[PDB]
Amino acid sequence: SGFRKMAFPSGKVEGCMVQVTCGTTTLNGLWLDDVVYCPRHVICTNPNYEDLLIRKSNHNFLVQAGNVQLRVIGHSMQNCVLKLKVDTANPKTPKYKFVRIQPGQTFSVLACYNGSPSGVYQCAMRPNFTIKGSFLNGSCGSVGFNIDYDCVSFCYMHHMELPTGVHAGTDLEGNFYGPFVDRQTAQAAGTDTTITVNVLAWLYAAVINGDRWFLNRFTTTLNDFNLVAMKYNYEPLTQDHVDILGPLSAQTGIAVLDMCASLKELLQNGMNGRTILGSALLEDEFTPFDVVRQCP
Amino acid sequence: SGFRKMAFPSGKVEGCMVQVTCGTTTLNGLWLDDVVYCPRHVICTNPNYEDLLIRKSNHNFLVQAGNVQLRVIGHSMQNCVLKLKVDTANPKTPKYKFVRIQPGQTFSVLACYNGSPSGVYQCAMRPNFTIKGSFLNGSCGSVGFNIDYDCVSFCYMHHMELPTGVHAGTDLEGNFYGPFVDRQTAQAAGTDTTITVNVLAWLYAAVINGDRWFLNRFTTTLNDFNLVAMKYNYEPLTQDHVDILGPLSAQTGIAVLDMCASLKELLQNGMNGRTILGSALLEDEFTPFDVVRQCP
Ligand SMILES: CNC(=O)c1cc(Br)cc([N+](=O)[O-])c1N[C@@H]1CCCC[C@@H]1NC(=O)c1cncc2ccccc12
Ligand SMILES: CNC(=O)c1cc(Br)cc([N+](=O)[O-])c1N[C@@H]1CCCC[C@@H]1NC(=O)c1cncc2ccccc12
Repeated sequence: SGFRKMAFPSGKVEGCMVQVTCGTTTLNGLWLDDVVYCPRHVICTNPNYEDLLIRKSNHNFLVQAGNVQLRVIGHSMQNCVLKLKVDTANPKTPKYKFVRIQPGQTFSVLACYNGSPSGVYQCAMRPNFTIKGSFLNGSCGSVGFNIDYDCVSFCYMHHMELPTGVHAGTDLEGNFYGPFVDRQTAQAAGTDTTITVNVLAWLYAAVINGDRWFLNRFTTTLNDFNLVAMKYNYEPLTQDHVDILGPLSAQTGIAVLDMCASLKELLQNGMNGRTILGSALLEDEFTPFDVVRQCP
Repeated sequence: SGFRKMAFPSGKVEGCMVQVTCGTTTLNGLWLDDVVYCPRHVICTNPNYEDLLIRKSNHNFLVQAGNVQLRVIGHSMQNCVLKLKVDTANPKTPKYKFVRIQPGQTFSVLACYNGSPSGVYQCAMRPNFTIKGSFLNGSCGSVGFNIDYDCVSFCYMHHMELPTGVHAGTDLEGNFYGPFVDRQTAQAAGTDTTITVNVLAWLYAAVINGDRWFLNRFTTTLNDFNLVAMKYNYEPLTQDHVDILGPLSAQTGIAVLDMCASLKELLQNGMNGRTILGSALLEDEFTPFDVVRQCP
């Protein structure tokens, strides 16, 4: 029993974190085989990054893996990431993939400073392609990931904090999530929405954990629920969402559109002083997969 | 910016997790130097554990570290933990300590099944000496820990789930936290209370992160605040608590008894539909140390 914001064990990623310094700028890099990946803004001092990199050489990059200095033998840019070829393959390289995630999906973040891991937490990619992380100066180059069997799927590299305190970054191919750029502009997070399928998944987790007070005998139609969703700035629920919630609905015996009638009531009436899984708000940062992981 | 339930990077503990089997019972053990620590209930089939262990031999214990079988060359009991001496020292043993924690303190939990780590999360030791974990059948022997510089301070080994779904266990010397025993009885979690110094720490974290709506111009006395605390089932605030909150009060310029007047108002009036650090409840599972870790 119980339901926590649960990250993947971070060891396989800890063994890949290094420190990258260029000039007076230090941040984190990801060392996989003989390449170190890091944000290209490490080379900054409205820049043209192609010009900035042409003016650099391998010896301008200091890469440290714990106590060991790695010798850079090549450098190149891939979108907003720099690839530093080093003369040593990381012996701790896990089986890995570079995957790009969808808004509404979750991942673990290994926050790192000066190449040294500091902490691990779970995050969701918001509909507006920001993440509500916890990051300080020096955290750039920290990565987000999921782990399946022995395989690390890297999905996020940290680049910046926006004015509202939320975070923006790239996939590991250097392509930003969302309409953001690695320069100082007035860019800001756009309007957001609540991830409906995740709220439903979390209500199923609550039922599995014995919270039942919000249940009722009613069912709704998909169309009528989506009318309520749009009033409350919730994403539309699709038939694919209903299908994805199938296992949790079978586990609890509560049909998806039955649970949707509960969510409609919670949206229109609130909780009347009660809580669900220790929260007085509707939580939307757990996917159906996340619930089954802790509540099979 | 941002504030998350943030665990310590779990790699140093992942390398210590093994599978212990006795008879048909499997759970997790902690392998440090040439000893594997695990819950003594692995030897059960109102037991007398001294009798149960006298009837066992080394060959009754199967210990597997990933794919490698470790040969047990000695067995002994230490309170509610079994110590299995093995013929190989763990080459991945970190610098470590066995520390016992206080109610109100926090730690990271590496949930494990069949000797294999599944997830990492942060937990607090409740005033009633339970933890609100996330644990399933097979999770016994999972451990809780904090990490400081290179040193893992192990503080918790998981033994059982109580009827309300919360969790109970021992320190790594085998001594239970709280009035619990490793037998089936009608034991249940006792009354709990809210950890006041942690709520205050989290209000300081909120201010550091730009949430200021609950602040006011008033201050209270310690005695008058503690009258309100006892009405709302909050722990008394001590002068030592006030001293511990010193750094956060200096960082924000908000005196501790100034913030106490805010907490009094929140307790008496609620939040009027507003939120603090993404919560509509007063959070008490972050220590002052946890706040400074993410909000220096
Ligand atoms: C704060 N400001 C921005 O983060 C920022 C804002 C914009 Br608009 C554009 C960029 N840009 O172009 O990269 C930014 N990156 C900064 C400047 C270039 C180098 C990296 C810098 N950021 C960090 O060090 C950082 C990361 N995370 C959380 C933080 C919390 C507090 C302070 C700093 C950070
Ligand atoms: C559920 N019941 C108890 O956990 C229990 C309750 C009491 Br009262 C006393 C003991 N006792 O004496 O050890 C208990 N341990 C169980 C019996 C002895 C072996 C270990 C057993 N527990 C787990 O496998 C377990 C751990 N965590 C979360 C779980 C969630 C669901 C199912 C099982 C667990």
